[PDB]
Amino acid sequence: TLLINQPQYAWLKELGLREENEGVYNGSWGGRGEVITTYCPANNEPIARVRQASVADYEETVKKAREAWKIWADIPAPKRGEIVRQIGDALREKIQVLGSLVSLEMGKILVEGVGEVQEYVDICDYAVGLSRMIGGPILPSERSGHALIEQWNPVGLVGIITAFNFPVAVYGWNNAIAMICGNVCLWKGAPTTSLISVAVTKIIAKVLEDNKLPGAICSLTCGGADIGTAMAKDERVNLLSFTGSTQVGKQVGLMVQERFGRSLLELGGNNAIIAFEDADLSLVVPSALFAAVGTAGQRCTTARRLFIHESIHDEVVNRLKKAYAQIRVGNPWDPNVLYGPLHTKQAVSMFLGAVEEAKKEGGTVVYGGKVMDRPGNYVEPTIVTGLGHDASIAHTETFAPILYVFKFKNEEEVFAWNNEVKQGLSSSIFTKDLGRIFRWLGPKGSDCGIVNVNIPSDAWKQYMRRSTCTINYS
Amino acid sequence: TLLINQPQYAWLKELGLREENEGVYNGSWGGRGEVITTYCPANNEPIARVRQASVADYEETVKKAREAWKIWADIPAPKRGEIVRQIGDALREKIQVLGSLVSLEMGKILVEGVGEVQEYVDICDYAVGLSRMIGGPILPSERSGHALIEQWNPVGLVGIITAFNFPVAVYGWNNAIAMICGNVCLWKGAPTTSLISVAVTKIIAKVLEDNKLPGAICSLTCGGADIGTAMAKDERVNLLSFTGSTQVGKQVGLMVQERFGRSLLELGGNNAIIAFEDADLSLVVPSALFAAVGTAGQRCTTARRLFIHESIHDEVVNRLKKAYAQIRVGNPWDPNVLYGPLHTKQAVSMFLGAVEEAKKEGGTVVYGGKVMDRPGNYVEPTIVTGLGHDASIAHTETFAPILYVFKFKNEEEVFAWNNEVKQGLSSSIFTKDLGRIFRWLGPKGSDCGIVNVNIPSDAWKQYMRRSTCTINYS
Amino acid sequence: TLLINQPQYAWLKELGLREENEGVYNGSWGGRGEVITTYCPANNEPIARVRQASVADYEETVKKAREAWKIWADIPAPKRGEIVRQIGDALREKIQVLGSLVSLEMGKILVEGVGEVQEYVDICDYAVGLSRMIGGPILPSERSGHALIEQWNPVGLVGIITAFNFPVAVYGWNNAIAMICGNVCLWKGAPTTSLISVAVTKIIAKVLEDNKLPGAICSLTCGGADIGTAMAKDERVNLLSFTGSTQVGKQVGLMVQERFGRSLLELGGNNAIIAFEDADLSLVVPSALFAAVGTAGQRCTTARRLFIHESIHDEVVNRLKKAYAQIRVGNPWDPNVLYGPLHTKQAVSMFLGAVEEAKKEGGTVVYGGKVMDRPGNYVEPTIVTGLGHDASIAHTETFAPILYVFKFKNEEEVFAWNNEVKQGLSSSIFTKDLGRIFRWLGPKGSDCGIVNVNIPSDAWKQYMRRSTCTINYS
Amino acid sequence: TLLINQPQYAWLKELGLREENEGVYNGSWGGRGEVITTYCPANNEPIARVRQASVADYEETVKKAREAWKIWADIPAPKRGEIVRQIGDALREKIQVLGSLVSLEMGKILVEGVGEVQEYVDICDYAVGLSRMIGGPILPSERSGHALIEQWNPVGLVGIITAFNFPVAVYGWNNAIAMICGNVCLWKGAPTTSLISVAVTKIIAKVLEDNKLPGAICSLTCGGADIGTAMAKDERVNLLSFTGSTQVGKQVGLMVQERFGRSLLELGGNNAIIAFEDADLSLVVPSALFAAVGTAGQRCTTARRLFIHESIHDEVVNRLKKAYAQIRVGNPWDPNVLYGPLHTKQAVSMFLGAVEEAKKEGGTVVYGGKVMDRPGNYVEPTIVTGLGHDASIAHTETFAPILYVFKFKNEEEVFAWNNEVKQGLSSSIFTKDLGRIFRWLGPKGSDCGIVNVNIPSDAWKQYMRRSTCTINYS
Repeated sequence: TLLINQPQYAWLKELGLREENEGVYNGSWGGRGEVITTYCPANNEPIARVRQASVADYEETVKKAREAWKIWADIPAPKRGEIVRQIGDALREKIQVLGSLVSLEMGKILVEGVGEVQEYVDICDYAVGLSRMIGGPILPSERSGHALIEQWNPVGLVGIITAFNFPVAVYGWNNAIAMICGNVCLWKGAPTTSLISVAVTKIIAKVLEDNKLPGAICSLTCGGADIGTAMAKDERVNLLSFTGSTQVGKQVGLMVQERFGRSLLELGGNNAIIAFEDADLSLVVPSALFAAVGTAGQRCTTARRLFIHESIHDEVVNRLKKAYAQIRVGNPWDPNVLYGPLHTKQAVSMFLGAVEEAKKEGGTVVYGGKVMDRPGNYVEPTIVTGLGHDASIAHTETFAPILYVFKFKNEEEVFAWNNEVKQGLSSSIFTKDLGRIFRWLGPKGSDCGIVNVNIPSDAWKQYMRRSTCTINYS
Repeated sequence: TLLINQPQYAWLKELGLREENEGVYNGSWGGRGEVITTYCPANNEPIARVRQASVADYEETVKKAREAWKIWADIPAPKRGEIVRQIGDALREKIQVLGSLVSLEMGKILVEGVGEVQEYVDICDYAVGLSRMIGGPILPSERSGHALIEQWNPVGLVGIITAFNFPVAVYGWNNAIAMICGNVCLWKGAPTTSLISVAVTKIIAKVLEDNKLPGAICSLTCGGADIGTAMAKDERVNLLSFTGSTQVGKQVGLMVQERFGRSLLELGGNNAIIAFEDADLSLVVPSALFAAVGTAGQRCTTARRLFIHESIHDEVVNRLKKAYAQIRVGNPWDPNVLYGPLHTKQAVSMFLGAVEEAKKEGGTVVYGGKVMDRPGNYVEPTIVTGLGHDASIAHTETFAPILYVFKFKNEEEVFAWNNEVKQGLSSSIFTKDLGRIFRWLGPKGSDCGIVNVNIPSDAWKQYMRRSTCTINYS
Repeated sequence: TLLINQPQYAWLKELGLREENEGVYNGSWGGRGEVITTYCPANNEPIARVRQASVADYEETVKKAREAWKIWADIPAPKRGEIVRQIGDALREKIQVLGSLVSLEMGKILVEGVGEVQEYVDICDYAVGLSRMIGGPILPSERSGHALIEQWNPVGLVGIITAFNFPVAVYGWNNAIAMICGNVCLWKGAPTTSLISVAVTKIIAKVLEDNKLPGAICSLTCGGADIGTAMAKDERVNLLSFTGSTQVGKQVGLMVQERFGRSLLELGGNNAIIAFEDADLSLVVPSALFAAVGTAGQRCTTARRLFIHESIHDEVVNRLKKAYAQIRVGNPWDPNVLYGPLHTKQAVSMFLGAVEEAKKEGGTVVYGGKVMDRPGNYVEPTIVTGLGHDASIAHTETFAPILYVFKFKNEEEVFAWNNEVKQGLSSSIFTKDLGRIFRWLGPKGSDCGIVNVNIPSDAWKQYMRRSTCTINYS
Repeated sequence: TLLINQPQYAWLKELGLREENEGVYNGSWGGRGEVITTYCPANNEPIARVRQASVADYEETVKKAREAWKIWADIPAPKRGEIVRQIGDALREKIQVLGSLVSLEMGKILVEGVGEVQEYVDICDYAVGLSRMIGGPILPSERSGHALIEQWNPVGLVGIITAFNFPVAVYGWNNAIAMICGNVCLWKGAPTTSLISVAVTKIIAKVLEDNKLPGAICSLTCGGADIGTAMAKDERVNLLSFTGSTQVGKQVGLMVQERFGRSLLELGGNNAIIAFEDADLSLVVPSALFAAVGTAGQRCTTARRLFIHESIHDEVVNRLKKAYAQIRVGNPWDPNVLYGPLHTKQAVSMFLGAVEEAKKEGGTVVYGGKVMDRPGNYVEPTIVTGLGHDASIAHTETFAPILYVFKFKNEEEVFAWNNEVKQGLSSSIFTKDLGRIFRWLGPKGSDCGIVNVNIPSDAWKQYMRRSTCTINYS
C-alpha cells in the first residue's frame, strides 16, 4: 500500500500531494504519459504515483511556455526578481515538510533535505539583488556620433534537466537565475524524484497564479529518456542546462551542438583528497570522513580517492576506521540519523560489483564492503587500500561510499598521478607548505574547477545572449 | 615563373620569403609535408611555394609548444603583454610590405591590406593594457577564517584555424589575447594564404627569439583539412578557435565536444539590411553599396540581402543601379579602385553559378552578373531583384558581390522573414522611428549578434580556465 | 495632552513608544540631554517626548560603537548580510504601524509613509545579495613570485545625519550598506522626526540583541546641531554621511576635511523641468503637477522651476491651472488626498514669505498662494509666472508646493539659464528630438547628477577603504 | 654662467631648451610673470631661466583651455587614446636626454631619471587600452518602457599641481588618464623643476600641433604660490589634482571644498618597516637600505621608521651600517653613481636641524648625520637609534635620508605604535608568520593605503562625472 495512504505520512498532503499526481504543469496540470511509482529507499515501499508527460504533453507545454515568454520578457528585471523573492518566501513556509519529502523520496538525512531547501531559499534571496545588476556597458565608439552598446537579452526557453542527488537546489539555481534574466523554464527532473519535482512546482505555480502570471513561465514535464532526448533535440529549447552523468551529458552536448543550440553541462567528477607529510590529521580525518560518506557517497563532490603520504598512511587509515565505526545508521528522516540508504536497488548492485572488482584488481577492503541486513538500500561505508593509482575501478564513478586509498612518497608523483585524471571535479589538499599550495593552485597545478586547501557575479550572462549594437545618430 | 623570382617583386624578400618556404615553425623552421604554390588572384600567376606540415611535423610541433608553455606560463602577465607590445612594434616596421603581401596573395585592395595589419597593431596596443587587468576577485567566505578566490589560469595550448578573407587580423586577435593569458598557440591558416601565414610568423618568431623565449609559444603548421582535423581531434589542444564556414565549423564543434575540449567558433552568417519607409535614402544607398561590394563581397559581414519597403523600393533600386555603374574594379595597388579580384578561380565559378541559379529561381539581374574579360579573377558588382524571400540561392552565402533585393510592406512581415533565417550574423536597419529601434534591439527583435542602426572587455576569459579556490587559514 | 496618551493612538505602543522616550541607544537605552516634544503637523498637537543625547551620552556611545566594531568587523560579510536580511523582515512585520508613524510625525500621506518603509525593506533585500559580491581582484604582479591584491576593509565608524523629509529610507540605505561592509553606525536624525528615529532603532536593536550582537553596531544619538557638530569634528567618526541643506553641508564638509576624515554629502539641488516645442503636453502637464506638489513640495527632487517654450507656454499654464484646481489636500490617513500638511509651522511662514517675495520681484500668482484655514500646516499648491529666470526667490529652494514658470524661445537660451545654476540636482526634459536628447545627456549638456527624458553597483566602495597589498612569496 | 651656455651641456638643446624659456603654453608660448632661474643640486650652478605665468597669463590660459575642450570632448575616446599613444612614442624618442634633464635639475640618479620617463611611456601604452573601456552600464529600470543609463562625462578642466620629487610621472599619470577621459589639463609644476615641465610640454605640444589639435588641451602655466592658489580657488577648474605636502594639501582641499569643486589629493606619509623576530634578514637589510636612501630619502614612499624585534635589533643595525658604507656618491647623471644630492640648500638645513633635534630628544646617531664636504647639496645617509616611538622629530616628514630605528618585543605593542600614526602612506612587514600577515592586512591591521609583505581599473572614474539618466520611450 502507498505510504501517502498511511496516516503516519499524512504530512505529505501539506505539499498538495495525493495517491496519484499530475506530472505536467504549463499553467494547467496534466499528464497523459506513463504512470510511475516512486519508492522510499529506506524501506523500498511505494510512496505515491505520478503521471508523466506524453510527447504530446511536451509539445503543448513547449508552445505554452514560448507564449508565456512574450509576457514575461516584457516584465522589468527587478519585478521578475520580486517574483523570485516570493518563491523563496513560499519555500520558507514549507521548508520542514519539503525537506522531509527530500529525505523520504531521495534518501539523504533530514538536516540535508532541509538544508537543500534552505539553499534554494538563499538562492532566491540572492537573485533579488542580482536582478538589479543585469546589463551591459555603453562603450565608446571609434566614430563620432556613434553609440556602441553591449546589449543583453533573454535566450528564451531554458530547458532544465536535473539529477536525483540534488533534486531541489540545482533546479532552484537554474530557475532563479533564468527567471530574473527574463527566460521561461521547462523542468524535467529525475524520474525517481518525481514527487519532489511536483511538490516544488506546486509551490512555484501558486506564486505565479497569485500574481496573475502565466504558469508556463515555470513549466514542468516529468518524464524519462524520451522527454530528455526531446529537449536535447528541440530547436525551441534555446538553452539546455543538464546535470548528470558524464556519458549521458556528452550525448546531450553533442545533440545540442548538432542543432547549434546552447548548453550548460554539469557532469560528474572524481574528487581526490591529498594529505601530505605535514598535514593536520585533526583536519584530514574528519574532512575525509564527511567528504567520503556524506549523503552515502552520492554527492557530485564525494571524495573517492584519498592520496596519503607514506609517513602517515597507516595512522590516517586507522583513524578513519575508528571514525567510520561510529557512524549512525537508520531512517534518514529520523533526526538522530547520520547515514541513510543508497537511492536505488541498482546502486546496491553497483556497490557490490565495485567492491568485488576492486578485490579482483588486488585491493584490500579494510572496512565495510558489505550490504547491511536491513530493509532498504543500505550498504556499509567502505575503505579500500592496496590499489595502484592506475586501477580501472577507482576511476569509475560509482555513486556509493567506497573510498580508494593510495600511498605516495613525494609531491612530484602524487601531482602527476592526479593530473592524469580527466573528469576531475574537485581537489582538496592538506598541507602547511605555502609554496606547495601556490604550485597546486597555479597554472601547473590542479586542473579541477574546485580546489580546496585544508578543507574538503556574472552568473547571469550564462542565461542571456549578447549583441553588439551600433547606433548612428549623427 | 614565380613572381618572387622577378625583379619588381624583390620587396617580398623583406619579409624573409623565398622561392620555396618552410611552412612549419616551432622554434625552428621546417616542413616535410606537401608543397603548395599560392597564386596572385590579380593575374593568376604563381607567387612562391610553401612546404606544409606532415603528420610528424604536427606531432613534433605540438610537443615543442607544450614544453614551451612550461616557461611561458611562468612569465607574469604584464611581461607577456610587453612581448605582445613588441610584436605590435615589429608589425609596424613591416606594415607597408606586409600589407602589400596581403594584397598580393589574398587580393584585397592595398588600403585594406595595410588596414588589416594596422588592426593587428592596434590589437597588440590594446593587449598591453589588458595584460594588467586580467584576474579575479577574492570574495568573502561565509565561514570565518576561510578565503574564497576566483582563480584564472591559462588553458594551455590554443589551436587557431583561420580563413582566407582576413588572413592576418583574426589570427592576430586570437594570438595576442591568448598570449597575454599565458597560453601557447598553434596556427593553421588558409592554405591559399600560406605566404601571409609564414610572413606573420617570421615577424613574431624574431621577437620571441630576440627575447630568448622558445619560438613554439607561437607555432605554425601550414596545411589543409587533414591538419585541421588533427587539431580538432587532439586532446593536447586545450582550446580550438575556428573561423570559417558553418558546415566545417559544425564538424569542428562536434569533434571538440566529443573529447570534452573547448572551442571558439566564428561561423558564417548572412547579413541583411532593412530600409523602412521613413529611412534616409541618402544614407541607405551608399551604405548598401559599400556593405555589399567591399572586399569584392568577401567579408564575413558582407551585405547580401537588402529589404526595402514597397514605397521606396523602385527608387532605391534605381539609385543603386546608378551608383553601381560608378564602381571602379581593378588592381589592388590602384589607389582608385573600390575592390579587386575574387580570391580564387573557383570563386568566379561560384559567382556564375549563383547568378544562373538566381535566374532559374525567377530573379532579375538589374545590374552586373558577368565575369570581366581580363586577367585575374574579376567580376561585376551584381544586383538581383524579384526573388522570393525564401529563395534558396539568396540564403546561400556566396563570397562575391551579389546583392539580393526584396520588397516588403509591414514591419511584422520583414521581421518574420529575417528571423526565419538562423545563421544570421548582422542586421542593419534604416529608420528614424525610435520605438521601432528599441523593438528591434530588444528581447523580441533581431537575434543577430550584431545589430546596427542607420549604419551598415572580458574577452580574455575565453582563453583561460576559472577555478574556485577555498583556503582554510584558521 | 499627548496623542500617545489618547486611546485612538494606542497603536504607537506597538512600536515600543511611550509618553517619554529614550533617544540614545548604544546597546542600552538612555538619554540625559534635553527633552524634545514632537508635533503632528496635521493638527499641531504634541505626540510624545524624547530625551536627547548629552555630551556624556555621545562620548559613551562613540566608545561603545568602536568596541562593538571589534566584534562586527570579524563577522563574514555574507553573515552580516543575513543580519541585514533579518532587519528587512522585522521592518516588514511592522510596516503598517511604522508607516503610520512616518505619516503622523513627518506628515506625508500614508501610501508614502508605508512606501518609505517598503524602500528600506527593498534595500535590505538588495544588500543580502550585495554582501556576497564585495571585494577586489588579485592582479598579476610584473614581478615573478609577487602577488598584488586589491584589499577592501571597513572604514570603522560611520556617522549618519539625516533630514526630516525622508526620515527612514536615507538612514536605511546608509545603514544597510555600511553594515554589510563591516562598519558600525551612529545615527543622528532630524530632531522633529525623533520618534521615527527611536522606532526604527528599536526594530533594529531587537534583531541585533536577538542575534547576541552588541547593539552599538547601530547606535542612535538623537540631538540637534551640537551633536551634528560633534560628529563632524570627531576623529573617531571615520566617515560622515550627511543629507540636508547646502549651507549646512558645506560646513560639515569643511569640518571633516579639516581633520582629514571622509564625508558623503547629499545636499540640496533645485529641479527643473524643460518642455520643448515638440513636447507631448499630455505628458508634460501631469508630470509637472505631480513632481511639483508630491509630498507637499518637500522632496529633495521636487520640481520648482518649469521652463516652457513660447509656443506652448500659455496652453501649458492654462492646463496646469485647471489640473491644480483638482488637487485634493488633507489628512495623511485620507486615501483620497494627493498631499498633506507641511512639516512645521515655520515652513508655512516660509511659504508665505516666498509668495510675497515673488510678487515683489514681479511675479504673478496664477493659482494658489494662500494658507488653508484649517488646523495643521496646510497650504494651497501654488503657481507663479512672470519672474525673470535669474530672480532670486526662484533659486531659493522653499520646501513647499510653489512652482515657478518661465518662458523661453531657443534651446541655447534655456540651456544657458539652467546651467547658470550650480547646485542643480535634477533636470527633466520633454521633447521628441533624439539629437536634442543626446546633446542634453552628453558632455556639453546638463551638469545635473540626475537627468530624465519624458519623465519628471559599486556603491559599497563608498563605505570601505582600499589598500594595495603586495606579497612577496618567492 | 648658465650651464646651458656651456658646450658640455649642449645636449639640453635637444629638448628645445634655451638660456631663457617660455613657461606658459596654451597653444602659444609665452610668460609675462617672474623670471626664475633653476639650479643644478649637484653643483649649485644655474642651468637656465624660465619666464613664469603672470595672473593675466593664467586667466587667458584657462579660457583657452576651456575653448579647446569644446573640440576635444567631441573626439571619441579611442581616438583620444591614440593621441596619448603618440605622446608615449614621442617621450620614447627623447628618453635619454629627458632622463638626463631629470637627473640634472632634480638630482635623482640617471637610472631613476630615465626610469621616470619610462614610467610615463608605460602609462601612455596602458591608457591606449583603457580608452576602450570607458563607460557605464545600461541598468534595468523598475518601470516598463524606461531605460536606465549610467552616463559618464568629462569633468572639463583638470588642474594638475605636482611636486619636485617626481617631476614627470605624476603629471604623466594625471595627464594621460584625464586626456582619454575627454578632459583638458592645466599643469603647474614645482618651480624648482620648471625646465623639466617646459621640456615635457614641448614634447606634448608637438604631438598636438602635428595632429591639428588645439595645444591648450595640455596647457602649462609655470608659477609659484599665487598660481597654485588661483587654481585652488578657480571655479573654472573642475577637478584639481594636487601632489605635495600634507600642510599645503589640506589648504588646497579646503579651498576646493569651499567652492564645491573636486579634488584629488596625494599627500605625504610616514612610511614604516617592521621586521619581526622570524624575518629573513637577507631581505630586510637590503630592503631597508634601498627604501631609506633611494633618491636620497626624497620619495613619498621613503622609509623613515624602522621597527625591529629586540632579538635582531643589534644585528640589523650593524648590517645596515656596513651596507650604508658602500654607497657610491657623485654627480647623479654619471652612470656609476648610486647616491645624489638633496634637491635644495634648504633641504640641507632641514637635515641638519632634524639631526640635532633628534640628538636633543635623546637619539643616538650610529651612522652619518653630517653634511658632505663637496659642492652641491650632499648629506650623509643617517641612522638614528635610541629614540622612543613617540619622539616628535620622528613623526615630522623631513625629506632627507634619516632612518629612525626602534626596538619592540611583541606584535601587540609594535602594531599599536604604528596605528597611532596619522598620515601613514605605506607599511612594510617582514615576517614568515602567515597568521600575523593576515592580521596586518585585515580590518584590524595597518590603516595605510599601501601594505607590503617581505618587500619594501576604474582609475578613469576619478576624472569623470557620473549621471543617472532615465529615458521614457513608452
